[PDB]
Amino acid sequence: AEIYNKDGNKVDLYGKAVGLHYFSKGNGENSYGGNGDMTYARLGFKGETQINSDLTGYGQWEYNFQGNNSEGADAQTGNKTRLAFAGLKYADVGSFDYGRNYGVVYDALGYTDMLPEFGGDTAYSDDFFVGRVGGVATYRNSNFFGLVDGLNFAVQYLGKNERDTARRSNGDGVGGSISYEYEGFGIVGAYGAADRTNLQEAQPLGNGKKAEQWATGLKYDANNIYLAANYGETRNATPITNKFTNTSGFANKTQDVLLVAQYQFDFGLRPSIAYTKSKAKDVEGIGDVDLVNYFEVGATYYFNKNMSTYVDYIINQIDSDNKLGVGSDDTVAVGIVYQF
Amino acid sequence: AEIYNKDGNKVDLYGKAVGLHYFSKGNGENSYGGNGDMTYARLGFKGETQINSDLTGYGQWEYNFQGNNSEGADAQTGNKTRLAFAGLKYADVGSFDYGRNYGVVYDALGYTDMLPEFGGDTAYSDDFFVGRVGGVATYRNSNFFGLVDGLNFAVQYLGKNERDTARRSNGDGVGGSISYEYEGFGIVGAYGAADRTNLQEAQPLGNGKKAEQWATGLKYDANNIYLAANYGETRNATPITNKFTNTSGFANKTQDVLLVAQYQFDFGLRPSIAYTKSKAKDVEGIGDVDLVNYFEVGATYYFNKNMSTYVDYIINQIDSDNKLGVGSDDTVAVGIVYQF
Amino acid sequence: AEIYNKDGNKVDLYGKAVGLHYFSKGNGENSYGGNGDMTYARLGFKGETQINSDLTGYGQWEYNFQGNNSEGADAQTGNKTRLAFAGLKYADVGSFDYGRNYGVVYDALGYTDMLPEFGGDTAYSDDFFVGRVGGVATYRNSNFFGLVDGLNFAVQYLGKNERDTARRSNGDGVGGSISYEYEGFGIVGAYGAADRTNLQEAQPLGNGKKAEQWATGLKYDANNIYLAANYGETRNATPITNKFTNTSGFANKTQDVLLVAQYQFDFGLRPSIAYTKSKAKDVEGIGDVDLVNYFEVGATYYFNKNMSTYVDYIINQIDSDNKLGVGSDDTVAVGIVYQF
Repeated sequence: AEIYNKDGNKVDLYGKAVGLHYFSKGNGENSYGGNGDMTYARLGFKGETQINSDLTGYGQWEYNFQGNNSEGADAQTGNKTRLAFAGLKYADVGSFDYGRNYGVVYDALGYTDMLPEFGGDTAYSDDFFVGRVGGVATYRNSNFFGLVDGLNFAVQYLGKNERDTARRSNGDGVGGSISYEYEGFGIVGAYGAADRTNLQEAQPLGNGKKAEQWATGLKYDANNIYLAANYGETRNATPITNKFTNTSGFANKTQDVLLVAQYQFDFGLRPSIAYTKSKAKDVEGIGDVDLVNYFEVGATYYFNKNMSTYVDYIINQIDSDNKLGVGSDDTVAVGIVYQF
Repeated sequence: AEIYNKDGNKVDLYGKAVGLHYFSKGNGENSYGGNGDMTYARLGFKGETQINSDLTGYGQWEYNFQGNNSEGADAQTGNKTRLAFAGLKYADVGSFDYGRNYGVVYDALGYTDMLPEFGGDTAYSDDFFVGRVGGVATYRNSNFFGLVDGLNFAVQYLGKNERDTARRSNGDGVGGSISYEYEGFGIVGAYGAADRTNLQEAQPLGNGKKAEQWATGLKYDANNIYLAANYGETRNATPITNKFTNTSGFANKTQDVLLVAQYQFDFGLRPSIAYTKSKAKDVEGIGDVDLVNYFEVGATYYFNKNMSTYVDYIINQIDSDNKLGVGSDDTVAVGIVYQF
Repeated sequence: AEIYNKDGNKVDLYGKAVGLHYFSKGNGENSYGGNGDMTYARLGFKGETQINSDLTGYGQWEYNFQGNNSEGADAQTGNKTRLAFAGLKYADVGSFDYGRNYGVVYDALGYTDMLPEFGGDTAYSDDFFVGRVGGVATYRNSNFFGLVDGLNFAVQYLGKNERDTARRSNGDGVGGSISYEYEGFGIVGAYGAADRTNLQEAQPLGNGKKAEQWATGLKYDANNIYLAANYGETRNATPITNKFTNTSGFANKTQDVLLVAQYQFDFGLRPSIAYTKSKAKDVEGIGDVDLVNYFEVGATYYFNKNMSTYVDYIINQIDSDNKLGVGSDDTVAVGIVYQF
């Protein structure tokens, strides 16, 4: 909600309280999304100041407060800053920002990250260019310097992040995306490569000294209809764990597919149908193994722009004999959202 | 403070900075409330949107930031989300919400949870239905579908919460309350029973496979006067610890009494007089033991709706030979509150 | 930004998103400020209510959210509440507040704590009276009860804080400051002494049962010019660590000097030139050792009151043979700030 706007500076303080519950059989240990209370809230701010007619400065911060912990020792479990960056946009020259933000490959994966509760399985956090990462400098251009309507691109520099964990670490890298949007249609191409850290290389699964990720996307977004598809691959970038051996590392290779079809009725109901499959190739020891594989059926009902509720149902196609231990059970999520 | 209100959506961003200090002799280890700096702040939001004339959606989140930690490793000690839920209210049919919220038995204990700094001793957190808990779905009805002014009720479904700790855990359960309010008077009855988790049962103190809590309350609230009384009992629900043995578990049984009398002068001064006593019965090993037992004398002075200060004084009646190790010393709390 | 103001109560919700990066050679282990992403954000509130013409109540809370952690286990690293206090100001009688706030000696050190990114090296946190500490009651008087324009003073009572760490602990103490400001000029004197805790005394470095800190400051602040200088000393108060032995404690004695000269051009550019040197004396084992020693050259460019960027460059004068292991490499900080 825009709580402030004076002297060319406008601040939008936003947030949401999400009452959420997952239903899966057993201890949800073998299910797709788990089981139980998953309630949470978000708080963030987006600021934008007009320094003059061509120049705009802006900043954004977003935080995640879990609502399913006790007030005891586990109280902070899952809390984290999702985004934190500042930047400038100049006339038709482009924008530049730095901080914790979305990797450029997400410029593609965003196409199908539209499910009510699940979806966007390949857009992992602190995983190079596919989701939110820290220390990325991003330049973005719209309408090719204003010369070509609908043609945009971006280049992104990722700085080394040597964390205590191989999963949350990364070396230096560069990535970019090019997308084009013409009347309801949009097509995107995104790619990034980076160095892997010592610790990443010391891992049992995955082999290489460079991580890569690329994805392409296609969409039709107009007339209440939303159809989107993504296809991408990765080398030594996707994190995996052998639940049996309790081993961990990255998938030498993956081929990922995501499709989504939804429709927005005028009365508020937005049904969703999706399909996702991510398969790893050459996993040291297992060979080829599916990591994600399911159908989704779900629906969101918007009471208005501040209130909604939904049910997301995952029909897991993973099979009980999956070599890595990936769960095969279904999961149903029900949620009630208030937001501003 | 209502910082936003447009298009049927109003957001109230609220909070407070509480400069607080406890005075108890010794290292406050044997006193009622401890000793030293207890400064803290709160931040939360309450949103409410009119979806149409009969339907209202709403949400709320509240957080606790301790102000008495260092900027070092202990910086997060005591921080936590207190409430996080979303819901809908429909005409005279009732309201329904889900998330981290207050158990239904608190519909009763709330009567006497009015002391300046202390009080409300039996309304523990993550303790079934008496205080704030996670994963509770609550239905509330006001004025019996609009047919009976002053007659309200509520039913609440608590979902299993298997935490790493027996104290912060719970199995499934149901609870409800019925209350009636007629011209300054109010009477309430509340009750809930739930399953105890494996871990709760593996504890040294307390024996059973079901937890129960009920409380009744009576109050006279009008003419600057506030008198209230609560009486309730519990089975295997109240957490206790033998400081000697360093043993822990739940009280097989407890009988709790709370009384409160206060008066609000027109100039801002609100004196308080209270009495609290919670005694455990059949504690495995000790027999009957008091857990809480004191008189309170205190006062709050309101400068206005945003500023106040108070002194709360606990005259501990617990005795030095208390079998569980419960402290017997007095405690005086002084505080200065700014809030919005 | 003042988001609320009605009925004599005004709330200012403020914050900033700082995209920040440090450049130092090596693993920045031997450099002055480290190396890598240092992005962060701040959120806080300052409230003030007019209780009547002479009386004002107020409160403030400020938090620090690190933007350079992963969304993993390290997500909370560096997060903390910086300030949390409430108070009252009465006519010309003075103000009084309690909570986590700045020690009185900072009334002096504040003079030179003006560098774009670094500086203020001696104003440590949870270090008695020099920076932010918890549990301090502060009385401040302006214009000597309104009888002497420009003459102010303050006295501060620090309550014992026995933390798990010798570095973040303190015993009781008192401190005060007196300052005078006449037309661009300002002079200050500040001093405080406190008890050291058992744990502080059990430390390998430093010897005494009382901690002291005093600093004097002088400044010329007017005509776009800002020149300031501080000189102060301390006994058993400054924390130090022998990187070789991995020993820790406090410096028996230190003599600290800080100078700063800056100029604010009308177009937005504010160049900075500074010099800092803190040397410890009688360190048990080493003798005399520099703790801080460098020149700073830097500049901030203000696009407007909400947006700025800067480069701060530290020309470290510490030498590679420094007995404590203090780093000798240079550090360059670049940052982009959005704030409201």
